[PDB]
Amino acid sequence: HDQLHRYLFENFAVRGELVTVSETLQQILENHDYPQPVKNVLAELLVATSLLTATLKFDGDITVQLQGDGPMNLAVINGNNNQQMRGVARVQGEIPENADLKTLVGNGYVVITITPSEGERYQGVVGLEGDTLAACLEDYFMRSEQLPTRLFIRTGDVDGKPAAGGMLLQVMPAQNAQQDDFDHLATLTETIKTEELLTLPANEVLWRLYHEEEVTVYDPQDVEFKCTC
Amino acid sequence: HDQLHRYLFENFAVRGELVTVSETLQQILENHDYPQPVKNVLAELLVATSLLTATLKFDGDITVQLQGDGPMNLAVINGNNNQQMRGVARVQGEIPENADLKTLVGNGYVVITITPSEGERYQGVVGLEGDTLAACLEDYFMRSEQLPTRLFIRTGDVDGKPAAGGMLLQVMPAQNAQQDDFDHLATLTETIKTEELLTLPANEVLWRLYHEEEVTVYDPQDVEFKCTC
Ligand SMILES: [Zn+2]
Ligand SMILES: [Zn+2]
Repeated sequence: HDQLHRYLFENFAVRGELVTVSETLQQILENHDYPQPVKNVLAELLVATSLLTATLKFDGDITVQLQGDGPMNLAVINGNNNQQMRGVARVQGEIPENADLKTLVGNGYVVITITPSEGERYQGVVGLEGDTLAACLEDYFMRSEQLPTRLFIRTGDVDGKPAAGGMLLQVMPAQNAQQDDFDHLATLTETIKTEELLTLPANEVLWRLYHEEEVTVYDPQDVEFKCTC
Repeated sequence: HDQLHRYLFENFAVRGELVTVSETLQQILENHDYPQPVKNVLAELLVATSLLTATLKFDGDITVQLQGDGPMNLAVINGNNNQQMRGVARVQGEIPENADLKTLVGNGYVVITITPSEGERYQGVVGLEGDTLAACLEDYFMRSEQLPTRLFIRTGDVDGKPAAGGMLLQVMPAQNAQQDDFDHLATLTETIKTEELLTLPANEVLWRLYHEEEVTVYDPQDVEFKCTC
């Protein structure tokens, strides 16, 4: 059906997504004569990328790429915020029949590149260590994103043709947070002078800036030098 | 004073942090004979890293590094979740008197490496394009983190000695979100069978999994192939 559905669990403050991408998948695999395991990896990257593309806050494109020292040294899917997808895989050898994700890629990484329509490019990387792509990607999110995130990816055949789908769950940012408010806190915070920040006690810096707002302060943490003597 | 303070704006659901890091800064600059602009860059990276280290959800360390083709080809600060900091800068030439961030580093990048005590390493990168480090880092966050984030960094001298400080604002993850709940949604979501996901209509997949929860569904998005014919 090739559609991605967005939904919100009102009571848990968690968003979810579901995508089945299979007419798109066929156009991506079409006339490349990819062996089977390669076909599956791409079907999986396709779902992953489509699910991530939907979480984008700004217009731009995202690429989720696998590269390594294995028979399949490259697999990539690139998608934009309009859900237009494309990709390829490069093979250079020994693809065993029941290739593993680790077997296909070998020693490698999962590289995610986010290019905003406006601004500049960002790229993030984690070693490929999970057994599954969904698992590798959750490793990436766990280290790079505060909001807990889960990915579920399925692939198989339907009507003898390739088909795949997947779902995502991500904690939402607090309801309370208004955009104009956050911006106000920031503008306010920027009125801090170097001298005030560097010479006055912490509490005073805080009431001088935020006495109008309700603020809970926690126990401070000593910052110290990491010695080698 | 070398302490980092955490606080929460109860009504806006935004967390904030404030750090002054100046006895630590002296131990980092001590006996390296760094020119002035280099001293400042490191004071700035020190505050940035200390502010980020506090946002860590798990134990581990974080490094914020600048590398480029300028007189100061390398500057790094590494900190752990216990706020122990360390670092260096490598100079290889022409540091003009009033060196720019762009002047010092030249053409380069901001590289952030997050190494969990347990798991594996993650690294993210953006080109160095902002005029200030705080600005470069906000570029990084804008592309890699859903939760809006702002950084304020100040450096100067106090008692003739080097001193620096900074503050952070970050939207919090929704209050509603319980950990055990998110986990329940996930376990539930994982009971989806490939065949159900790939053969059944989207709505049915959703009520079969989530009929007990209150769920708002939004208009689907067509996923399509990006053509070149
Ligand atoms: Zn020492
Ligand atoms: Zn075409």
